[PDB]
Amino acid sequence: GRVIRNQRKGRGSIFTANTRLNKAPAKFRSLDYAERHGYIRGVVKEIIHDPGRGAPLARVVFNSPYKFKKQRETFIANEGMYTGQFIYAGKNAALTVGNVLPLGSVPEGTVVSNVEEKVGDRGAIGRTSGNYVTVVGHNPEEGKTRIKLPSGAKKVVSSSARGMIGIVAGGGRTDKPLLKASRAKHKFAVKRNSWPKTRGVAMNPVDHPHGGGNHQHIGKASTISRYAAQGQKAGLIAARRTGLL
RNA sequence: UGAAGCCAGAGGAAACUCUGGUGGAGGCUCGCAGCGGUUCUGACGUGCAAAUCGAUCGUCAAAUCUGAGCAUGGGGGCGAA
RNA sequence: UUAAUUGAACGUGGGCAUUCGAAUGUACCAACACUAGUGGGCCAUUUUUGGUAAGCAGAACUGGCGAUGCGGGAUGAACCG
RNA sequence: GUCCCACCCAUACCCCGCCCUCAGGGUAGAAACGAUGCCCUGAGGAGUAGGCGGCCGUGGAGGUCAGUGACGAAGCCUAGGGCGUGAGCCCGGGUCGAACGGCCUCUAGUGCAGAUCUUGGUGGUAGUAGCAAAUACUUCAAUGAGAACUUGAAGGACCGAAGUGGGGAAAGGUUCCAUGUGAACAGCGGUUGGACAUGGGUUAGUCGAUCCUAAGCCAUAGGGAAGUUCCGUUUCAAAGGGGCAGUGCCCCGUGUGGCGAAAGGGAAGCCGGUUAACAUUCCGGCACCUGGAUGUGGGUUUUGCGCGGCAACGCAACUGAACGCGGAGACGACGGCGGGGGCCCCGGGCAGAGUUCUCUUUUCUUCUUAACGGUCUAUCACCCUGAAAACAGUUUGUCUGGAGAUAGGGUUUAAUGGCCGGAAGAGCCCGACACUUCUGUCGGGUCCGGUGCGCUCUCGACGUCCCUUGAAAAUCCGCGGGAGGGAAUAAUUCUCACGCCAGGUCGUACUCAUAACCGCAGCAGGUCUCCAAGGUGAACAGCCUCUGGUUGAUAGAACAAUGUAGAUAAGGGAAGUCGGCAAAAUAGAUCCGUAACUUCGGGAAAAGGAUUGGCUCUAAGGGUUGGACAACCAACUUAGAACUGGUACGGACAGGGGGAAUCUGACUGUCUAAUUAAAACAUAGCAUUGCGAUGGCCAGAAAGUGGUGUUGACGCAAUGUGAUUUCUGCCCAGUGCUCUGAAUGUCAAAGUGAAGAAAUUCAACCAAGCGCGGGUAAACGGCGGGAGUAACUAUGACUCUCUUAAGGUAGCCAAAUGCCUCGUCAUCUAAUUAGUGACGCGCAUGAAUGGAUUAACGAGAUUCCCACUGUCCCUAUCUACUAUCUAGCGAAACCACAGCCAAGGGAACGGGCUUGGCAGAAUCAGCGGGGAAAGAAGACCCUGUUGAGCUUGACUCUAGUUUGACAUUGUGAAAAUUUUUUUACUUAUUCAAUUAAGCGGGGCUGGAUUUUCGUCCAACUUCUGGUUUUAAGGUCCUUCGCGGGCCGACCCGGGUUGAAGACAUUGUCAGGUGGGGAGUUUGGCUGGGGCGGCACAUCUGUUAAACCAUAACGCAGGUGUCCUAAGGGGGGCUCAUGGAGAACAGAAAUCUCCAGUAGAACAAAAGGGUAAAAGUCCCCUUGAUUUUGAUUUUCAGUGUGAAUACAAACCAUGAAAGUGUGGCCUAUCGAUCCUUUAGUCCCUCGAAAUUUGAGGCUAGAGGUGCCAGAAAAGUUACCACAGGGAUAACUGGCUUGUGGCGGCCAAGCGUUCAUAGCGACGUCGCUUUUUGAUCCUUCGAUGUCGGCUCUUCCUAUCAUACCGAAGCAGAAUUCGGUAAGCGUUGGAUUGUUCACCCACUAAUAGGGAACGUGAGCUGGGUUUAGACCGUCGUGAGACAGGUUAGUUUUACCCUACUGAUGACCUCAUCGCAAUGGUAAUUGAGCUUAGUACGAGAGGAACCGCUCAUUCAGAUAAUUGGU
Ligand SMILES: C[C@@H]1C[C@@H]([C@H](O)CC2CC(=O)NC(=O)C2)C(=O)[C@@H](C)C1
Ligand SMILES: [Mg+2]
Ligand SMILES: [Mg+2]
Ligand SMILES: [Mg+2]
Ligand SMILES: [Mg+2]
Ligand SMILES: [Mg+2]
Ligand SMILES: [Mg+2]
Ligand SMILES: [Mg+2]
Ligand SMILES: [Mg+2]
Ligand SMILES: [Mg+2]
Ligand SMILES: [Mg+2]
Ligand SMILES: [Mg+2]
Ligand SMILES: [Mg+2]
Ligand SMILES: [Mg+2]
Ligand SMILES: [Mg+2]
Ligand SMILES: [Mg+2]
Ligand SMILES: [Mg+2]
Ligand SMILES: [Mg+2]
Ligand SMILES: [Mg+2]
Ligand SMILES: [Mg+2]
Ligand SMILES: [Mg+2]
Ligand SMILES: [Mg+2]
Ligand SMILES: [Mg+2]
Ligand SMILES: [Mg+2]
Ligand SMILES: [Mg+2]
Ligand SMILES: [Mg+2]
Ligand SMILES: [Mg+2]
Ligand SMILES: [Mg+2]
Ligand SMILES: [Mg+2]
Ligand SMILES: [Mg+2]
Ligand SMILES: [Mg+2]
Ligand SMILES: [Mg+2]
Ligand SMILES: [Mg+2]
Ligand SMILES: [Mg+2]
Ligand SMILES: [Mg+2]
Ligand SMILES: [Mg+2]
Ligand SMILES: [Mg+2]
Ligand SMILES: [Mg+2]
Ligand SMILES: [Mg+2]
Ligand SMILES: [Mg+2]
Ligand SMILES: [Mg+2]
Ligand SMILES: [Mg+2]
Ligand SMILES: [Mg+2]
Ligand SMILES: [Mg+2]
Ligand SMILES: [Mg+2]
Ligand SMILES: [Mg+2]
Ligand SMILES: [Mg+2]
Ligand SMILES: [Mg+2]
Ligand SMILES: [Mg+2]
Ligand SMILES: [Mg+2]
Ligand SMILES: [Mg+2]
Ligand SMILES: [Mg+2]
Ligand SMILES: [Mg+2]
Ligand SMILES: [Mg+2]
Ligand SMILES: [Mg+2]
Ligand SMILES: [Mg+2]
Ligand SMILES: [Mg+2]
Ligand SMILES: [Mg+2]
Ligand SMILES: [Mg+2]
Ligand SMILES: [Mg+2]
Ligand SMILES: [Mg+2]
Ligand SMILES: [Mg+2]
Ligand SMILES: [Mg+2]
Ligand SMILES: [Mg+2]
Ligand SMILES: [Mg+2]
Ligand SMILES: [Mg+2]
Ligand SMILES: [Mg+2]
Ligand SMILES: [Mg+2]
Ligand SMILES: [Mg+2]
Ligand SMILES: [Mg+2]
Ligand SMILES: [Mg+2]
Ligand SMILES: [Mg+2]
Ligand SMILES: [Mg+2]
Ligand SMILES: [Mg+2]
Ligand SMILES: [Mg+2]
Ligand SMILES: [Mg+2]
Ligand SMILES: [Mg+2]
Ligand SMILES: [Mg+2]
Ligand SMILES: [Mg+2]
Ligand SMILES: [Mg+2]
Ligand SMILES: [Mg+2]
Ligand SMILES: [Mg+2]
Ligand SMILES: [Mg+2]
Ligand SMILES: [Mg+2]
Ligand SMILES: [Mg+2]
Ligand SMILES: [Mg+2]
Ligand SMILES: [Mg+2]
Ligand SMILES: [Mg+2]
Ligand SMILES: [Mg+2]
Ligand SMILES: [Mg+2]
Ligand SMILES: [Mg+2]
Ligand SMILES: [Mg+2]
Ligand SMILES: [Mg+2]
Ligand SMILES: [Mg+2]
Repeated sequence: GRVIRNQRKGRGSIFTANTRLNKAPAKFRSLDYAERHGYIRGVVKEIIHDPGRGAPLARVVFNSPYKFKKQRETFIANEGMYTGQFIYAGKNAALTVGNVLPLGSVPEGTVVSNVEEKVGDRGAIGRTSGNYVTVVGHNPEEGKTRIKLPSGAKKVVSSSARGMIGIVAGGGRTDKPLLKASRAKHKFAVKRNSWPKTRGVAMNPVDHPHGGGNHQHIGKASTISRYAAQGQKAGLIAARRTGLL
């Protein structure tokens, strides 16, 4: 046969992300002396919409402690933030919504967002609309914190990893039906070229593992081994189980 | 054609319910150009034309149409298939 | 080989002559080398198998057409001369 | 039928002549000869494939002819001649002008009729097809040889502003303009031209490019790659940019390139005039921007950098360094509203033109004001006073207001607004005179209002939509900051006015299309955009007109058929047809009325009605200024009423047919460009799967490489189903996926141990995988039989049994899924294989391979009803353009030669042959029977040791991935020098962050800590949308300076900071996985192939026709084994059976006698053979051994298998003769290579020797059953090539089982009676309208069903004519004879042939003509490609299973036919008639007659009239149509 559709996606050139309207990426400011021992204060100048994301962004302005300049930086806004709010980031920052604190200085049971797996990786976990990370417990003997991820998985990260108190803004987005092929089309038009999807079972054998036959059907099981050879993975890859839950 | 929102009046004990306006929403509707190409299985079929012409027809505020610049190159691309 | 110079096989020396042991013909002496084309066949008298039968399918002997004209069967690849 | 005479003629026979071939003789003291000759004799003569011999011809080479030739070589033409059997040679005549030939050898690119041969040229067709879309031209004159398509004037028309107009972008390139023109081109002409020839033509500081960046591309640093080069665009880089006087000295630095838009961003030009061709470009006037210099005036300043206002802010200036902050550039779509420019519209006035029988103070035209410099206003908004409920202000739209509204007073962004300048001096319009041209002069004027849901552009404030929020950069400006500098006698802002200089380079013409672009072209196609008048009208709808532009497309004459386009038709109204295909009908606006169903939104324009013109009126709906008023303006909309008319009025144009249902998809949307627009795809909704970044999915040869990702589970990635409602059942055995392994199995390389001299071997251990075990079906998928049973019968709630992983649950159904099947019942109709509603043991329905139901929607499929109609009964008529004739111009396909038939034979359907019929020049218009007409080396089928696409558990591999080992790979500790395990370290390696900014240790400050002095933690910043920078100061020096050092700001270590860490990673091997990918294969025979079978290696009998040989998918069978005896020898005996007899005992037990030719046995099929044996029992043995030869059968006299007779050993047996080299004989089986064994006291390892190891020679075994021996799965309905009529599917040909039809006999039936009418059991035929059988023709194609239309033929006669017979009284009916003259229907269902009904009828007979008839139609079916379902398959896919959508080409050629002319015999009129054609048909009323006949019922016919059905010819008084 020929190269199937999911194989062509890795080359790009029509499958790359559309990012003309996307300005500077959403991430914390680089860890520095001010945040490691103390705190620094910033002002939420304005809350903006970032195409293809679904959660609003907030541009916060800080003061450079060395150069007499204002460092612009785009965070991910939480439910409650507003323009003119003062944002405090550091070890000694107060525990309020929108403040950026190390996870080791935050009590168990809290709710944080934009958690970083590694110290300095400026934001990795809990960044979509209604998602958040819960601090399960501490372990100060070696400086490690046990968190719970939006997927329901527990994980242990460094107690020096940062995070923003609260819940990401825009929650409940996926609770409204799109109702229209347009609404799906406009949703993906600013993200990438992945809509619509033709069904593989409706293709020809040259095009897909499912194609062909005098009836539209899958000849073999839709469950595909974990180590299939890059062109066989056209189903439920490495399914521990199938069927209705 | 007439969705939210808004104005006035009426009925009821209340819950609330009616009437007349205003408003101008919708991958709404008739329909011209554009776009397409259902039927006549019409014309032509050494044609005007290596796919056109006539009537009839589908859509017509949008998943509509479109120019230029750019990208994807052959067991490769691209495909609402 | 035999009981055996008894046999078996092959011979020397003699005898039988061209009537040398039926007819007819010899208008086919024998051997060798190298090589071509061919390796779809078909028809008929007689015999004969399968089949209801076939201008059907398959065999035996012989003769023909293929490769072949000529006179006859008006006409015809095979019939008659 | 037979007999007898004579005669005719074949290439045969006889004689003779001649040619050639073959054979046999003669020919030298040569007077003797192309001796390769001559003379004599005899016989013979066909020929494809093929073989051989001799000769002829062509281009060249050597020799020779003392060769020919300008007094004419070669070539060419020549119904002139000679020679040869022939290929050929020679000569004469004509043309021509320079070379050529014979003979002997040598040599070769050496001989053409074909190859759908190649190249070039030329025909018939043929003066033929044709030059027919876009409404259309006519008169006069000039030019000219010539005028329909040149020009001027006049008339008539068209485009009708989304144009046939005026400009451009792309593209083209001189097509632009003038002058001239022979040919060619402009498919007719041409004086004309986008043609040809010669010249000319494009002027920019202001337009565009140039500048910026976007998507993206390419350098640099680096890293890969054998390399061409790939990645990389800010990285793991010592990257750059400015100041002061070719160098010196300073300051900053986070970061350091280019290309990429003539539509994006952007400094700045307008008006008038001017050329044959340019204009925002030239000329005149009047401006603007940028850059650089620099003067005057003005402004500021003698305590140095302006004043005014409460404020919003203002003014002509009014310092401002580094650094920083902000704005502009800079942004979506849509809606109504308001302002402005332009256009349109309505008045009045000044001028001009048109009309003027009459009328119209009338109809039409001009009445203009640019950039730029000011000045005065224009929405929002903001400021001051003040403080609101009785809430107020306020928009078309409901927003604002104690966060300050109303009100009053102000500030300000915004001009395409008014006024002034520009500027009337311009332009324009009139009138009067100049003039030879130069085109000259003069005068007057160039005005004032209104209206609007008007159109277009633009601006502004609001509003709506988004899980959609709708570019960036160059560049410019403002502010914060306060560096430096700056006068009191002159400096200074050169953000004020004026003054000075300069603005480089390239493009610039023209078309922008029914003739300048692309399509082979001057092609009805395609190609981006701006401006957009009047009327009607809702309207850039259609129709007509103005400005502007065309009048270009071969023309003239007639008006035949058939056409194409436009139409109309009486009565009926789908009866036509597969089907209402096509057409008709409805249609605007206002008022009324509107159902089921429903997701409550719709359906809905449901359905269905009424009105509509003109004229005269009336009323309502406003604005402005002055206090329920008065006066002056305004243009549209609505409503009411009289009158009126041939009751007509959306009068043209424009403009929905509707309803009741079924199947299917929810809807909007999309695709097979050029046969399928769909039920297919998509979609929202639902569900499942993977993944927490050292990750998931994917790319790359590799990479310090990349996409998702400027991403982080409400995300990305992979799938299935397909809105809503209601549900989504059971099964984990099979195949997949997944999880754990404690586990015992299998188990690679490396490593370990043992043996050995070593190579090497062996053993243990042994990762992943497999195996084992669990889960998983919204994973792939699957979801049963048999029997009995209820008080009529029937059925089976119930029971029994086999069996599965589970046995189909809820639902649904002859459904797009049901064969039987046209299922059964009901409804629909007169009639229904159609539709609908039910039923259900459902071949083969069924639940996200989704089940059921669904409102709305559908160029989807289907049925019915109403309306409507030429679909039809049944045709007719009209118009335009063709066809037709003419002038001009002028092809192509096709073509062996050609063109009359009947029959015969023939390769089985002839134009040619044979026998007949016949047959008379040359033609024109039609036509579609034939030329098995043309188009294409059949696309169906088969063959090929020909492919390709796709699939998979085919064979062989492979990228990738997983696991193990070794290297990278280092340093310690702990237990059990080194083993395995754990643990620790950083420097290798890896990852991340950052402008490498603050790390580790200590000190200082504080508190609880034991207060051990000596322990742990902190150490500036948290009511607010402000600011933070170019250090203040302390101390020491100093030129006494915002000068210099240290501190301010603790010391030390130079590890930038974290994570991971000898594990990842990387390199090399090894095991697994791996249709993701690659290569290849997928036997043969065969009454076509596939399925079936094995007739593929072999044996017996028969076919087989008396030696042997001999075929078929002929007949009846067999083999792939079995046996230490069932082999070998010897001896004794006789078997199967029958009779008779003996206790249990009998039909069968064992014993005895007699008879018993084999009727038994001999392993196994059958056939031979055998009796003191070849059978049976007993005794002894291994001849079933060794050595090679000869022979036989199949046969090539090869192999294999098998067999025969000897010879030489060693044996066995017997007293011996003898016999024994497997089985009584005919079947019982296997090469090369490789491996292994036995033997060879053997040979070799090639520098020498020994021992292992290896290789040799002779003989076996391991096996090829496709058996003389390849290692091998499918599908193609997406398909391809070489071929085949060696071979199927359709016609024809032979045959006739089968189908159909007809005879003979006579058992019976018929009241009795074989034969009125039938006729069983038998039996003989005929036809080719059924289907078979066969495979002769056609595979470089004969268009393959039916229907429609039309002609003709047959008889085996349904009706009609005339007759015979009857179980014929009449009537009706049945059988038969002549006879094919003449008829044999309209419909429902089905594509149907057929069938089955309704109805009429004299009757509703059967057939043929290539299953008549596709250059006659249609395309319903069949019969490609799309799609759905059921069953089957793991899958790709298959299905004479069911559905839906799917391009039907060419006549002008010859003949045939239909008509029409026509030469010759002088012209003409009037006639004859050979021959050819021939045409009529049937029924009903009255009378006969209620009569004959007959017991009633019933019930005729002949004659004679009167009409009507079908058919035929003609006609236009009447009616109807046109
Ligand atoms: C089947 C097995 C193998 C066979 C033999 O090795 C086959 C060879 C044949 C030869 O021609 N070359 C081929 O490549 C393989 C042998 O004879 C059999 C007994 C046993
Ligand atoms: Mg498909
Ligand atoms: Mg595949
Ligand atoms: Mg399909
Ligand atoms: Mg349209
Ligand atoms: Mg069309
Ligand atoms: Mg057509
Ligand atoms: Mg034609
Ligand atoms: Mg575009
Ligand atoms: Mg041979
Ligand atoms: Mg032959
Ligand atoms: Mg002969
Ligand atoms: Mg002789
Ligand atoms: Mg001559
Ligand atoms: Mg000369
Ligand atoms: Mg040659
Ligand atoms: Mg030649
Ligand atoms: Mg030739
Ligand atoms: Mg030829
Ligand atoms: Mg003509
Ligand atoms: Mg034409
Ligand atoms: Mg327009
Ligand atoms: Mg234009
Ligand atoms: Mg010109
Ligand atoms: Mg011409
Ligand atoms: Mg001419
Ligand atoms: Mg590069
Ligand atoms: Mg550039
Ligand atoms: Mg540009
Ligand atoms: Mg011009
Ligand atoms: Mg000028
Ligand atoms: Mg001042
Ligand atoms: Mg901006
Ligand atoms: Mg823009
Ligand atoms: Mg002015
Ligand atoms: Mg200007
Ligand atoms: Mg202005
Ligand atoms: Mg517009
Ligand atoms: Mg120009
Ligand atoms: Mg121009
Ligand atoms: Mg131009
Ligand atoms: Mg134009
Ligand atoms: Mg062209
Ligand atoms: Mg071309
Ligand atoms: Mg109007
Ligand atoms: Mg109009
Ligand atoms: Mg024309
Ligand atoms: Mg009919
Ligand atoms: Mg198509
Ligand atoms: Mg179509
Ligand atoms: Mg679908
Ligand atoms: Mg091993
Ligand atoms: Mg294991
Ligand atoms: Mg199913
Ligand atoms: Mg004939
Ligand atoms: Mg012929
Ligand atoms: Mg002849
Ligand atoms: Mg003849
Ligand atoms: Mg014909
Ligand atoms: Mg014709
Ligand atoms: Mg043909
Ligand atoms: Mg062929
Ligand atoms: Mg073969
Ligand atoms: Mg192949
Ligand atoms: Mg395999
Ligand atoms: Mg750092
Ligand atoms: Mg393959
Ligand atoms: Mg075969
Ligand atoms: Mg055979
Ligand atoms: Mg014999
Ligand atoms: Mg014996
Ligand atoms: Mg032999
Ligand atoms: Mg012996
Ligand atoms: Mg024996
Ligand atoms: Mg062997
Ligand atoms: Mg063989
Ligand atoms: Mg095929
Ligand atoms: Mg097939
Ligand atoms: Mg057949
Ligand atoms: Mg018969
Ligand atoms: Mg045949
Ligand atoms: Mg044949
Ligand atoms: Mg054929
Ligand atoms: Mg042919
Ligand atoms: Mg034909
Ligand atoms: Mg007869
Ligand atoms: Mg027939
Ligand atoms: Mg025909
Ligand atoms: Mg099909
Ligand atoms: Mg299946
Ligand atoms: Mg089929
Ligand atoms: Mg006659
Ligand atoms: Mg008539
Ligand atoms: Mg009349």
